[PDB]
Order: sequence, then C-alpha cells, then structure tokens
Amino acid sequence: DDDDQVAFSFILDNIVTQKMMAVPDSWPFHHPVNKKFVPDYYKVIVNPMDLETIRKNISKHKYQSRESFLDDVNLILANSVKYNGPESQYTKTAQEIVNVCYQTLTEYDEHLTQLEKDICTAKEAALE
Ligand SMILES: COc1cc(C(=O)NC2CCN(C)CC2)ccc1Nc1ccc2c(n1)N1CCCC[C@@H]1C(=O)N2C
Repeated sequence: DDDDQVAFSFILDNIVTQKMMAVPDSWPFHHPVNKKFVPDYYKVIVNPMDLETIRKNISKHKYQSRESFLDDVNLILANSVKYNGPESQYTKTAQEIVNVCYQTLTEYDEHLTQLEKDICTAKEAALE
C-alpha cells in the first residue's frame, strides 16, 4: 500500500522507455539538448524538457498523478514548436511521442486511476 507510488512510477518509466523512446527517430528527445550542437537553444527555450530528465523525475517520484507527468511530456512538444516550428520534422516526431504516451495512458486508464487515488488518499491520511 506504500508501493502505490513505486508501482505508479514504475509504470510511468516503462511507458517512457518502452513506448515513447521507441518512436522512430525520437533520439533527439531522449536526452537534454546538447548545447554544443545547437548553441542558442537554452537562450530561446526557457523550460527545456526531455525524456531522460522525465525519467529522473520519475525516479524521484515527482509525479503522483498522470496530470503532472503529462505537463512535462507536453512541454517537449511545446519546446519543439517554439524552436523548430509547427511544420518541422522534429515537431512531428515529438507529436508522435506525445501521441503514443496518451495512447498507452488510456490503455492503462482503469489501472492508473486506482493507483492515483490510493496515492492521494494516503497523502491526506498521512498529514491528517
Ligand atoms: C547529430 O545531432 C546531434 C548529435 C548529438 C551527439 O551528441 N552526437 C555525437 C556524440 C559523440 N559522437 C562521437 C559524435 C556524435 C547531440 C545532439 C544532436 N542534435 C540534436 C539533438 C536534439 C535536438 C536537435 N538536434 N534539434 C535539431 C535542430 C535544433 C532543435 C532540435 C531539437 O529540438 N532537439 C531536441
């Protein structure tokens, strides 16, 4: 019952590594953008986001529900749109990363909703 968070985060990590990181040519979004290859990236993108640091956030148990998890996932696509443009080949790839994530989230919807409530009802019964 305290593994409710450990289970939720384990599922989130596998979604990232087994489904999102499996999108064809998604390798530029696997890791923080190398400043050596695009120098001005951190001068135009103020909230940079990638899959590797989503996984580091998962390992720190930052996401207690899929809402905050999706906030950082959608941030990858928002940053590609702001940097690469809406019609970019990179942006279309990031859109498919976001697509396969929403896909497998509704795939596990009934299961995750259980974990999400058991995590939060434990959060409130612990501070109460
Ligand atoms: C070849 O490319 C890269 C290589 C490497 C690299 O470490 N490779 C070397 C490793 C050592 N080895 C000895 C030699 C190879 C890193 C980044 C590249 N490019 C890239 C990454 C991410 C984005 C990106 N590019 N782009 C492209 C346009 C800017 C924005 C857009 C974008 O959103 N994103 C997230």
